[PDB]
Amino acid sequence: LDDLSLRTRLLNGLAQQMISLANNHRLAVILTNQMTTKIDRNQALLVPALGESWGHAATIRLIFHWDRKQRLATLYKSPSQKECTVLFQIKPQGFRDT
DNA sequence: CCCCCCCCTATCGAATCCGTCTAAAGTTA
Repeated sequence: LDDLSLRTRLLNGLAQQMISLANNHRLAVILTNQMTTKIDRNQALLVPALGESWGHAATIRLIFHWDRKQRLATLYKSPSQKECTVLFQIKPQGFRDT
């Protein structure tokens, strides 16, 4: 997909349609994104992909990342609660605590 | 003429010596 403007238009239309559908049909919507590397000077940071304008589309945004052998859940953007950090784990039973 | 975005890579390079112990066996008028 070489044309960035076309991708931006498609993503904006998709976000509008998804929020309209979620509000109209009383639905909870979850989307999954991928990280990417942003380089400034000589250090690199992991940021969500798909540009910057995509950040306004999601009502709530969460970020998972590694710290030693621990998994952390961070509430990045939300209009109802405050930023927090949560430790979670993956077990044979599934998504769990600790 | 109009309005918005992308991405990690790759190993290197040796130094520095110390600290002594344990005696035994008589001979030939």
